[PDB]
Amino acid sequence: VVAGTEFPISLGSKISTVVKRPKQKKRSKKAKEDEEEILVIEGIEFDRDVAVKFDVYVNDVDDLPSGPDKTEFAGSFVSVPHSHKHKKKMNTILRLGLTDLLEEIEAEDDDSVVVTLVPKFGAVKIGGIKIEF
Ligand SMILES: [Ca+2]
Repeated sequence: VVAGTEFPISLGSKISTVVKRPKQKKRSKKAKEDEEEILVIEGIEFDRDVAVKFDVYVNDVDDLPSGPDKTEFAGSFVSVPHSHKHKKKMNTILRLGLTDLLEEIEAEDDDSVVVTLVPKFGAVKIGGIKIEF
């Protein structure tokens, strides 16, 4: 488990972190219900000649971390190795839709969720994680 203020981090192993839902959800959990709630993984940085892949999962913040795995796949970041005429590195972002996922895991009443990042290959830095509309 990693605190939100621990980012930026090097994703050398599987990590999880508690991510707050958007502020409007605090007063009314159905605020902005016809808009997609989006998980944003910011400041993804790596050398372009290194293949990168990490997978993203979400679980209910109230689950026991010492208990069985209840994580739900949300998406993946993939980069294929390449060269670039004036950049050694790429600095990018990943956005994943959460609205259906939160309904499926039955966490739509919660104010935060747990986001797990699972590195598969490649050295990569993660700048930050947030949820917004
Ligand atoms: Ca819950």
